[PDB]
Amino acid sequence: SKDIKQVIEIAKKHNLFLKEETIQFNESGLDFQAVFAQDNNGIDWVLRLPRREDVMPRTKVEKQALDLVNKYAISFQAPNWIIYTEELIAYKKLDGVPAGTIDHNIGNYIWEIDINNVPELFHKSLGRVLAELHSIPSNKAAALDLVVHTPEEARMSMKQRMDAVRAKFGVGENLWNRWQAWLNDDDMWPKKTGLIHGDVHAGHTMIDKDANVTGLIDWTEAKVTDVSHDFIFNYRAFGEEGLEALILAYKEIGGYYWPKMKEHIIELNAAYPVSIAEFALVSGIEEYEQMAKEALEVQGS
Ligand SMILES: [Ca+2]
Ligand SMILES: [Ca+2]
Ligand SMILES: [Ca+2]
Repeated sequence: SKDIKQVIEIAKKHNLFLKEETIQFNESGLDFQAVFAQDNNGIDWVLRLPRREDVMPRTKVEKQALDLVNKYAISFQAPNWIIYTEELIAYKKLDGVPAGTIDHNIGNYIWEIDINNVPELFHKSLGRVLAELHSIPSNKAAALDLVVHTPEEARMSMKQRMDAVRAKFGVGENLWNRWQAWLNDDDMWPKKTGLIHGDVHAGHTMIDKDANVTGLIDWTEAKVTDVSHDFIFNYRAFGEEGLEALILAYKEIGGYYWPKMKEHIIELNAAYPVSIAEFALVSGIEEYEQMAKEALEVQGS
């Protein structure tokens, strides 16, 4: 209605000319509302209409990350914010579809990944993608505002996050002991860091009809750190088998490998309660405070 033209008008002041009749809306989170549309050449676009000021400084890092990945990576797509203003952020839609279920819709047509029948190409192509991504020059990231860890900084970071969560909620004795055993085991910790995506899940992985990964979306957590974060999805969704398949493909295409790689990722998975507790602190939401204490194995009732 009055919204549609408003979009058409905002587009014109940024040199983007749309077909009024193709527009679809999507999630309007705390920060922006999303719009789908075609331009007059038939190309599909994603438009973000901000609904809060500070949209520039909030997105600066993600825009730097997206520009870096676009410059260096050629075996997968990432959003390329070729309109980047206070009024409008817009990019050409990536190829393919997000893996997994397509929620928030009528009908129940597209379902979650079937772990009994994962195509081998899925793990192989994700290993290709992560190996290329993690090889992007960290020196170039360091010239930007991204967080850049050495391997010792990544280890210290985990140590510090664990201490901060313990100070707020406490942590069960056996779990704390397991976390500290991991932190103190030199053989577990990688001796290299690389640029990660930082938010790898099924819904952030774009796939083609053969389940080849063609792109990744949602890059707000990108940083140079322990690459192990980007293997967690495979372990949680596909078990040890899917984790091992991804490690093998990554290792074979030339990604950094170390002998305790798989065991380290599983210990990092066992530190998931740190992240639940961090969200409970940041959000203040009672449900996640409850979830954080059970996951931290604090004796409850
Ligand atoms: Ca490209
Ligand atoms: Ca810097
Ligand atoms: Ca109870």
